[PDB]
Amino acid sequence: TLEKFVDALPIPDTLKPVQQSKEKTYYEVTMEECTHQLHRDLPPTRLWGYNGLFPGPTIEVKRNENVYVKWMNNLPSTHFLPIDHTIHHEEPEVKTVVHLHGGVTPDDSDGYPEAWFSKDFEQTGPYFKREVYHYPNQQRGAILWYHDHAMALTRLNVYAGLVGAYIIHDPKEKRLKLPSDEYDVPLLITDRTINEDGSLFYPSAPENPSPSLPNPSIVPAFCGETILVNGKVWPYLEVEPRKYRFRVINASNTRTYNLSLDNGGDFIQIGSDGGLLPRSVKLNSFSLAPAERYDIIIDFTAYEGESIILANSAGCGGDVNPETDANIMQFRVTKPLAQKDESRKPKYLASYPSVQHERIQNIRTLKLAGTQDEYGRPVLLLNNKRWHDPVTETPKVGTTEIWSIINPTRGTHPIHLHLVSFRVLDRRPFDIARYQESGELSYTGPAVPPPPSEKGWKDTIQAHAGEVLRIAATFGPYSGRYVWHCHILEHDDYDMMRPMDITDP
Ligand SMILES: [Cu+2]
Ligand SMILES: [Cu+2]
Ligand SMILES: [Cu+2]
Ligand SMILES: [Cu+2]
Repeated sequence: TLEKFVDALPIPDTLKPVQQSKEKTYYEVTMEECTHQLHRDLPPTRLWGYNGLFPGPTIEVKRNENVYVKWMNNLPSTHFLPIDHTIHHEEPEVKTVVHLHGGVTPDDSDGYPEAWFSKDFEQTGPYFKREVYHYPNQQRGAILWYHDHAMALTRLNVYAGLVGAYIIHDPKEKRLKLPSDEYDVPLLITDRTINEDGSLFYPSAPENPSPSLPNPSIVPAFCGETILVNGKVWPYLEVEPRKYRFRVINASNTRTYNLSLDNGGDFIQIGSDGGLLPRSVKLNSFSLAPAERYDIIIDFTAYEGESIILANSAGCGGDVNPETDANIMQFRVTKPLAQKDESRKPKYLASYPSVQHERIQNIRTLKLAGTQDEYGRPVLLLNNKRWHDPVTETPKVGTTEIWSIINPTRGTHPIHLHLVSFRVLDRRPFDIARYQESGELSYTGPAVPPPPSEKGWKDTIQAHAGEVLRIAATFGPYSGRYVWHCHILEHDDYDMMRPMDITDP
C-alpha cells in the first residue's frame, strides 16, 4: 500500500473576494475538472474542484457579514464516475448545486437538491431561483463546510472532490484568545480508493452483483481504502511545540472515524457543529460521523521533537487495518516557535443552550426505515416516505419542536437538518423485534442524557441502532423549503431524504 506520512498537509488558501465593501462581500467560485497529485508515489488524479482545487478554497467570514457567492458550473457534460439511472425518474447528465452545510440561509440560497444547474446555468432544476447565493451569516461563530447537493448525484459529486471549509468568525469570541491564524487549521477528512494509474475508484455495483441489478448500480455504503486529509493521502504536518486549534470536518461519503492520538495525549474540544460548547471538554477519543465537526485544541507544548499519529479505531465494512485505515495523519513537533504562545485554552466558552426556555409547540415521531426495490436493493426511507411524497415535516416559523427519532435498523445514521442547529435531549434503548412486529415502542432501559460533547449546538447527529434519539430545534429565522436527511451520502441519494417546510402562518 501507499507509504504513510511522506506528503506535507496542504492548507487550503483563503478565498479572496471579487468585490468587497463595508456593505457587501462578493465571491465567485467555479467548479472545474482538474488533476492533482494525492500522494508522492501516484500519477496525478482527475478531480472535480471548486476553483479547480481539492478541497475547495477555505472561505472566512465574520458574523453578520453580508456575503454573496456566485457558484458556477464549468464541468464537463459527462461524469467520470458511474451514474445509476434507475434511482431517479431531456435532463443533463451533470447537475450541480452548492449547499453551505450549517448555513442559516434563505431557502433559495440553501442548495435545494432540485435547484441544480448544468454548465453555465443552461438547464436548471424546477426549484432553481438564483445564480448568486446569499449568506447573511446571522448566526454563531462555527465551522461550516460547503459541498454539492444535487438530486441523485450527491454521493458522486462529493466523492469527485466538491467539498470545502467555511469559517464564521464572531469578533466577540476574540477575547477568549483561542489559537488563531496559522495556528488555526481546518482538517477535512475524506476516505478514497485510488487505482494504480492514479484515477479515483468508485464502485459501479456491489461486489459479486446479482444479475437482477442494473449497471451501474448504487451501493448501500462506501468504504475507501485510503484516508486523505486536505486532499493528501496520509499526510504529515509540522507543528510548533504550542497550542493549535483544529477545525475537524468529516467530509467522507459513509465512513465514521473514532479519533485518538497514538501517544495517549488528550484533545480539548471547544466546539461542535453549531459553535462553541458552553464549557471546554478534555477528551481522549471522539466519534466523528459524516458531516460532523469538532473544534478542538491540541497542546503540543510538552511534545517537542515527537511524531504523533492521529489514529482511527472505527471500522468500515470490517475491522480497522493497522497499516491503512487506522491512520489519519501524523504531527511532527519540529517547527521552531515563530513567537510566544499567547493563545489560551479557557474553560468558560459560551452561554448554555439550556438557558433558553422555549415552549414546545410540537413533538414529531420519526422512524428510520425503508423497503426493497424491483432489483432487490435496499431503499432507505424516512418514515417510509419517498423524497417525492408530499411534505409531512412542516414546522411553524419561530416555534420549537422535539423530534423523536426511532432507529430500528442495525446501523448508526447521522441525521442532518438544514437551516437549524439543535439541542440533544437524550437517547433511550428499545425492543427492536417488538417494534418491527407491532409498532409498539417498549424501552429496555432508562434515558441517557448527552455526553459533554453534545451539550452545545448540533446539526448532524448520530442516531444509534436500537435507540430513540430526542433533539430540540427552534425553526427559523427564515421560512421556506428546506430538507432533512441522513448524511451517509449513499443513503441520502436512495432515498433517505425528505423535504422540510418551515411555514409562516
Ligand atoms: Cu452536508
Ligand atoms: Cu446541510
Ligand atoms: Cu443512513
Ligand atoms: Cu443536506
